[PDB]
Amino acid sequence: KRIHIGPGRAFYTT
Repeated sequence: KRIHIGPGRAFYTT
């Protein structure tokens, strides 16, 4: 899995 949340960067991927 890989979850990433930056300045409005919805990079949520399970």
